[PDB]
Amino acid sequence: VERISLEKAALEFSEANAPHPRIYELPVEEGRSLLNEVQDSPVVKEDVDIEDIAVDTGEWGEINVRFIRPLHQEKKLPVIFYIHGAGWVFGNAHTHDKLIRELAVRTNSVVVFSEYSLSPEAKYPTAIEQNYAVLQQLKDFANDKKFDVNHLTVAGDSVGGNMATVMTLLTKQRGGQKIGQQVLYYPVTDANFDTDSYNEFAENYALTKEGMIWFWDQYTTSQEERHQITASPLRATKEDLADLPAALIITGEADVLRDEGEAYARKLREADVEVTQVRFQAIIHDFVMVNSMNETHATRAAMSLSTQWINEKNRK
Amino acid sequence: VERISLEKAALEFSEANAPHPRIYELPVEEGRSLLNEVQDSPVVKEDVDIEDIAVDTGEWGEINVRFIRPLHQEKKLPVIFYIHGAGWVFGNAHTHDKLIRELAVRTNSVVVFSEYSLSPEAKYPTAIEQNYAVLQQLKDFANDKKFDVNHLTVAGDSVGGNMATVMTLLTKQRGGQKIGQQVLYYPVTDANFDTDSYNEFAENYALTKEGMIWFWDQYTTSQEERHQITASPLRATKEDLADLPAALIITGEADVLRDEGEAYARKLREADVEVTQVRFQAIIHDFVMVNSMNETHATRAAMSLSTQWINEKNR
Repeated sequence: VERISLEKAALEFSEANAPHPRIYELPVEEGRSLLNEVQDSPVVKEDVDIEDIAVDTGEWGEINVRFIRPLHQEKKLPVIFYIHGAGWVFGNAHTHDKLIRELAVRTNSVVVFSEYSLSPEAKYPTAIEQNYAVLQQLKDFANDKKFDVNHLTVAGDSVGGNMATVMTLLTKQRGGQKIGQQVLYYPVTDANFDTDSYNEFAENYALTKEGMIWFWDQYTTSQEERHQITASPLRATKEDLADLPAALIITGEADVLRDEGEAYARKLREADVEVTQVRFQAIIHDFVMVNSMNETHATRAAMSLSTQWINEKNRK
Repeated sequence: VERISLEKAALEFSEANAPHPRIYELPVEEGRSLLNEVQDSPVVKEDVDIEDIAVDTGEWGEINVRFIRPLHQEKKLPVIFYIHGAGWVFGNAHTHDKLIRELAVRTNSVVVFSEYSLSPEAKYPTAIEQNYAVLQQLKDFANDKKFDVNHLTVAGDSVGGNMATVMTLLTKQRGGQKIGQQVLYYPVTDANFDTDSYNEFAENYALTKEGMIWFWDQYTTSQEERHQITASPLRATKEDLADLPAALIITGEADVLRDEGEAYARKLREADVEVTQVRFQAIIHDFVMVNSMNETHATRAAMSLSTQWINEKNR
């Protein structure tokens, strides 16, 4: 029961995820249902136009891609390619609904939300190849979905932050659709479970060290995989990271992933990438996604900073 | 020579302040001139209308208070009472010119800037009593200076953030002019020099543990005074802190004062005060004030977050 200072909704969400069996101790089908039920909880939602489109990723099959648009926009908007978190095992358009609607409206952008194949049914690198392939097709939707592919932000939370920063790496390496900038909400950057934040916040803050070990076990078959920079971008060299797009990296104080996210920000800064890195106090993992944490000072400030930072980038 | 990852301009500012004699080893007159010269360095400043008004604080004497207004504005604007940092010993309208012009123009506010008596010529609690007395005369200037006291933010950097929050303790204790919100940039909150941030960043990050000990020594050297909540607001109890105005507290990573800023945020939170606490990576002390740090990612994001937070509170 001894916690560091937390906002009330973060304490409450930490207590509601203390009991066993925990999400990661359930059969995956019950895990997915449980998070859908958490994200059934009441929240003020921005009103938007939604279209679901089947996209062909070539070798990695067909996935649903959801297009979010703010109401009554007559001009071509900037585009955010958004990659959802929840461990590679959970998540869909419903679990991240409030968050992508707020992004869409406050940045006056089209949000392209890829429903990539979840682990463990699909293994690394399916999801990152599926995401990179719908990125290379944004140009073919731009006209019909009234967005400008030249004003392209990639964004993600947790494992989506992981895969969003990895889209910039694949994009530089293979010469894909130019990404202007990247927004990473408490990303996964490394398969190391022994950072200072990983030990301090191991238990009692909803997401656990054991939770993260299990997610990664669902994600990879092996370990010569977790060393690859498209799995663990924290392992990239200064040369790998050179010329990558401008980054906004948001961490929570009470988060096992805090230190690897802050570590990654430093590597990008040391490779001369423009980096804005900001740690919100008294907040846990998943704080911009979870409906019940929507009115936290951390969620309000992180949403204001991220939308202002994206708006500034798009003004150009 | 070994430092954590810093933004280029923060590393440059840290290197420029490495030699002896330090600003705090100079006679105070020379330190004041040196910081004036640092803040002559080039910066694009927002355009404003400026009036300097001699205000009488009674017991603590007459000080200059600078009134800053955005151009071409006819309506009653909200007001920010801005208390400047630089250790109680340095600083003036010029050393903080870019920051207060940015705050005025981006919030479309009148900024009221008190040139309170500096230490060690003046001792605690003269500066806090002068600032409190100016807060109570805002109503007297509202009509001529076309602002609305009902939309009143108090803000300050470093010892200014110290004194801004103390403005909220005093206004509560004394029932003075109501303050809606407080913005604290990397505030001083306590006279303990052994926090982990005080020890990690003691040297090589421009502001030193040595410099902060010297600033405190110019202000008051009584342990009893340093322990009053009007000096070290971090010593405030839950009951002292209850019903205080909503707080934005901004810290930099590579700052001796980071830990006490972040601990003050916690105590407000525990008093059920509405607190937004945010730490910027790879930046030093004084990052929203110093002209050469103006284009830092930390400064741009801190000014965008603080200005929007103020606008959202006044709506």
